[PDB]
Amino acid sequence: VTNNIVDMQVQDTLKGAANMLGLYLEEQFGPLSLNVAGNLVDVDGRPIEGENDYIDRLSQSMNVVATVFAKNGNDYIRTLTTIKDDNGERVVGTALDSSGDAYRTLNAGGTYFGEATILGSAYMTGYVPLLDRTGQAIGACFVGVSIESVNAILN
Ligand code: NA
Repeated sequence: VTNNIVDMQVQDTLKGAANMLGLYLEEQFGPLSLNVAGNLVDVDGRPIEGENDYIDRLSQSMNVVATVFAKNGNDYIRTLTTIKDDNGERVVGTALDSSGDAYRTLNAGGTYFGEATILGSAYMTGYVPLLDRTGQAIGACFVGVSIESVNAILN
């Protein structure tokens, strides 16, 4: 019973947080676009990289990790993220695994909710397309909870 409750809580958290992230970006930046170099920019053409205040707040309040990807070609590059490597640096510049179903789902214009590996470890994830004012996909928003964190709750 409690295990199923925890699983449903994780899923509800991710559904809520994935849509909140899109709303947070709209509040922070307004509509986003890609510049010639393939970087996410606001209406003024100002790049968003390093402006992590809202995504950090979302991560803290919903207890998720979170990422905003830029779409370059069919690839998705982490632009804003709360995921960190062992040295404490945010994993900006890493890419979504091109062999995974989350990548295929996003390139097909869909959303992905399910388990996925990120940089070597397993997470429960939500990946949602990010669109510009014309409806064109310019990236993706992601929220996740590590399987390690889920197992810690269950124990
Ligand atoms: Na994979």
